[PDB]
Amino acid sequence: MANERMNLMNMAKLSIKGLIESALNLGRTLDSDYAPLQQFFVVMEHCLKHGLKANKSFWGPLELVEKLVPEAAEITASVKDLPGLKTPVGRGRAWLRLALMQKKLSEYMKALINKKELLSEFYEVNALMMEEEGAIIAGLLVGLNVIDANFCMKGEDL
Repeated sequence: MANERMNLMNMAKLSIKGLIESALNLGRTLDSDYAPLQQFFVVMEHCLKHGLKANKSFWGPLELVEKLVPEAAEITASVKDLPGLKTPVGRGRAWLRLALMQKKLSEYMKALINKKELLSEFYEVNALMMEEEGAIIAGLLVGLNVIDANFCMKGEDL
């Protein structure tokens, strides 16, 4: 457990740094095809899934966000009650991508680890989010604020 926390963190730490790095060299905006980005979201998903008590999954902890940060109210309304997204996990994923497009990822995460009594209904006493590793990740997610992304196209528009 205490290790699975560092295995995840050190994972997240590398992904974040490898995304920002890969991103600066490219120079263009990202979509949902950029491999380094899909990686991040997956890892990211493993950190929020870890610790969760025994069904919404890592979605429940995120739903909370808009209650702490009213700014995350629009993206939370865009993902739920949507015909396509039927799974709580599916909604969570979509949310993270939407939040990442606002460069609000670290802001929302820092607000969740800053409220451990609220986050204790979703995570166990020693979950990554309930421990210091979750604080490290939230602080690192500040680097993704220099990454421009957009996962909203396929229909011409030109």
